[PDB]
Amino acid sequence: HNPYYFHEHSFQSRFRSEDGHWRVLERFSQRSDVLRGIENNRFAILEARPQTFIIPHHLDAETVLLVVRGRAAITTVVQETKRESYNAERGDVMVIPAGATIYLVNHENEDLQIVKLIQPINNPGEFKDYLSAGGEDQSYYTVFSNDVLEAALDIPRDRLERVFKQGKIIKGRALIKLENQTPVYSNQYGQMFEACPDEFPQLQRTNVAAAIVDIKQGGMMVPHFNSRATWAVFVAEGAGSFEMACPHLSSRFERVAGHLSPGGLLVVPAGHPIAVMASPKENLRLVGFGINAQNNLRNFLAGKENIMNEVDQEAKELTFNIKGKEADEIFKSQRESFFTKGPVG
Amino acid sequence: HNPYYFHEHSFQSRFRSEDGHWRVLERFSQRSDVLRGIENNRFAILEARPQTFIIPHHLDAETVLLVVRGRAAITTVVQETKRESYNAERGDVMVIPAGATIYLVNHENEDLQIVKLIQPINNPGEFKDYLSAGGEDQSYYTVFSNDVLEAALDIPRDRLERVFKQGKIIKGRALIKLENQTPVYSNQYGQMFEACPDEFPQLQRTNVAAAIVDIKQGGMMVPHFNSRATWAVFVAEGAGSFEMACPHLSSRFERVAGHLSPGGLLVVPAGHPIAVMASPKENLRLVGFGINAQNNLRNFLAGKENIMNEVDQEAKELTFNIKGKEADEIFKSQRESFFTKGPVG
Amino acid sequence: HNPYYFHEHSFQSRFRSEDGHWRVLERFSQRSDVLRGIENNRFAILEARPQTFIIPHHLDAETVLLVVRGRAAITTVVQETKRESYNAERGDVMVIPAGATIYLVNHENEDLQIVKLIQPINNPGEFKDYLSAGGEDQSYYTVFSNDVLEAALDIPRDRLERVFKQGKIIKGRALIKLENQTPVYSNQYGQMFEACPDEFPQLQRTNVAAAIVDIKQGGMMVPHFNSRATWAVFVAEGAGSFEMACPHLSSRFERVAGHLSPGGLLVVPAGHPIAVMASPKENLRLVGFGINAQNNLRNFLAGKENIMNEVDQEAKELTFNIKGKEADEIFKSQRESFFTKGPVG
Ligand SMILES: [Cu+2]
Ligand SMILES: [Cu+2]
Ligand SMILES: [Cu+2]
Repeated sequence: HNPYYFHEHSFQSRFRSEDGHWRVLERFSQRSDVLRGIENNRFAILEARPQTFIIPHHLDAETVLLVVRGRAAITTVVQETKRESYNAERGDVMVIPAGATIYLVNHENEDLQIVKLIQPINNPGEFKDYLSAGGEDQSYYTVFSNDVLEAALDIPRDRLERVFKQGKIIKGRALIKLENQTPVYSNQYGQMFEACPDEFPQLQRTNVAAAIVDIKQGGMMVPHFNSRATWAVFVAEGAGSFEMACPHLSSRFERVAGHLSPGGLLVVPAGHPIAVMASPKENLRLVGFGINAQNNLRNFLAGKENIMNEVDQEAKELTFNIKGKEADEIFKSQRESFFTKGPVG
Repeated sequence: HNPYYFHEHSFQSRFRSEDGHWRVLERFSQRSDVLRGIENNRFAILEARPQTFIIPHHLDAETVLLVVRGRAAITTVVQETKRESYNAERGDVMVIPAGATIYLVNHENEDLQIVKLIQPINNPGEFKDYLSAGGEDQSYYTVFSNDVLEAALDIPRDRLERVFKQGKIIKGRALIKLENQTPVYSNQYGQMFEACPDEFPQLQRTNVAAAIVDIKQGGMMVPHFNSRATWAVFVAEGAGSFEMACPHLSSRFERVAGHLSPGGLLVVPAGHPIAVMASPKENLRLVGFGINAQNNLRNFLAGKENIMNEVDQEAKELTFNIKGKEADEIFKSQRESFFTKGPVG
Repeated sequence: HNPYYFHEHSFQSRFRSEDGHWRVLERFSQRSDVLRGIENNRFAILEARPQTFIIPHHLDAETVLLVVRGRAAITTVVQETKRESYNAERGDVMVIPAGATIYLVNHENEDLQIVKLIQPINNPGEFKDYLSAGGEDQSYYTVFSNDVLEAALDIPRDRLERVFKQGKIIKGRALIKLENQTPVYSNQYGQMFEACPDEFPQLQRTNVAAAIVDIKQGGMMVPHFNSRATWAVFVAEGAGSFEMACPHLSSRFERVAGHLSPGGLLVVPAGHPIAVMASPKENLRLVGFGINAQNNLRNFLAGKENIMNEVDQEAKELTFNIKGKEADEIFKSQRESFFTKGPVG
């Protein structure tokens, strides 16, 4: 009865090794139908234990990187050929071209969490991992004929047999630091940082936008919706809950309700009205990428600055049960904007 | 034997209330196959009796508005938040973003017809209607928990129970006035007004172009076709008929023939040669939107200015049965261009 | 066991007449699945014997023309109406809009080969041919009512019965000359000419890029891959062979191997590592169009200038079995770049 929320476990696992876990959430078209326009997107995550390394690789796919926890040092290379390497702490955003080869090192004493947004460039809603070391079958040097390897590298074939044979995580104007930006919505009850294509050319490729939201203890992000963007948001830390009105689940809306437990992913389509509560005990951080966000507007149904306030009184009078001015009693009554103090029970 | 034409009745109805009728034509992939590249488009219409109001709402979808009959006053709002309201008479074009909330009033003593072109932003070829009042299930305030409503609006929950509870049509650089523009084709036998993306940034989003065609009594729009654009055209007023050559219905063309009765919709794919007759009795107005029109050329097979005239004689000589000059006897013989006097019988 | 390669015969034939052969390769979704993101593309070819003519026509589809063998004179017209005609020798590239009408003449004493890349504008991965002469069913004048023809052209209907009745190949800032451009990769062992969207606005439409590759006798194009572009490449002249590592054929790579015999087509998806050998006896020319190439990078796994060289030593040390410097022994050892001397046996 609730399609839009995926659990920790619903992640299709990729690796599961001591040094790290790299796993991708299944596409949006197994399970549901109502998610289609985002199907060429895949949400994935990465974990790498302290003192870890990740092999040089690439994807036939576009990646949007957002680091959740810890720290790592990133490197991207392409081809005349150029090198770019960066410092990644919590709340960093990177836009990694398809075919662009990248490695990384987690040199740090606690874990490293990284959330990727991957758009397959080849087969729609299907991507993969092109890798330098592993398997009898797993290297893009290792698998090739020794005659063509030996020819190509200009070195003796038995000597090749000792280097490129002898998975990905082992022991050890591109980036923009997201959390180091200016919150579009802050107040007291929570803060939201956002990087969008309209301000950031590097995003215009991947089509998407990147964000990080915090809602304080017992806070709330008021009912509202996204113009165009379809957001996929992951639960970084904490717990909470949400209500979203769904027409598909015949324009009658049924309420979609649920709790956000750590390591979950919620999908919030364009124009979907949503309100979010950050729970009695702890705070809640959501971290995640919107699909299709360009000139995407967020419109609020409550709070001081919202859409109602900007409508003529007559509209309000005919629409609801309220008067020419007495409308303002109702919609200016939330003294805060965006986030405010939420429900109980 | 004729896919491209839909009747009045083939419209999937939405409302059917005294004050108004809002209905959407089914997509193009029930029935046929040959219409695919336009499937993410949906043609819809709106009728609102005199002294009528339409609720604030939005769609997860892009809308291209063209008013057919009568008059109405339009309003759009989004979110810092801004208001835009406009005057709409016959032949007005508006481009309404997804998620952008809009209301309208028909204050006028005759009916109001409005034709919408809707592109689903969420689920391809599937859109919907996000609404403020109706149902036990039908409001995006009404359905939400009173605890989150009460929290969010900062007002007592029983007091909420008397306002947001107590369908859409009830009793009561965005727009450009299309009919007030300059006809690309006029002569005597008919006049055609067109607004295209290449001249109009607001269209570049929605990808489409907007047009209104009049063909006089017994007039004709000569055989021709659209470069790229796939046109969906509705029959505003009058009656008439058409011939269009279809290869799908194996490059052998079969003739597609039919009559345009009021309230119909014809689809004319890119490169589809078409000729149109405005009938013995009355005139014919077509009103409608082209899909995929950018730098879209219209090429004419007859009439003074047309494509043949600009080809070398040798081509014409080898191609048809005609001579080096005697080709010009054949293709300059229509003394008019575009529209001319049509057939009989 | 090898999807990516199509034979001469796998071409869906269109015409087969003495004066010419026009045939289109079937789409990429009969046979395989792994080719999807290119399905709206169709590769086609054209052959026209000496002293031949091709009718004025158009497609509901975008064409990218590359001439292989011989010579022909090209003409394009659209609509106010304009004419453009050009000289085409071996290695010429043209970008032909949908709906744009075109004819051609092979006036020359040997054959004429032309490779087209066609993107359906109407029905995805489905295009067609709009033609002036043939059939009882085959003309877009011939099929139309005489009443509407006679009306439209302003000439007597029996007189129409003697001109437009009395297939396509019969007896007889748009173009850029590709082979007359500057090779991006040359050395001795082979030369590669390329025209891309990023340098050529006319390509930005069709989305694609155009190329011609020569690999000398016993030459090789070293293992490498394309960032974004999915290349479809045809075998102009000669023979040869290739190895490409495929993950789909579960990130374990299996080697895809084969021989390129004349008149074949190979598909090389984005990020697919490939090495190519030009065979013991003759040389090898590949001719063809990349899909989705914008800012598409080609990255090399061997050869003096390649991606490894630009990575830090520590990466190389952890990755492979090699030392801080002794890495450079391995990857700078190919004294050439791009093409070099290949295997034997
Ligand atoms: Cu929904
Ligand atoms: Cu057709
Ligand atoms: Cu593959």
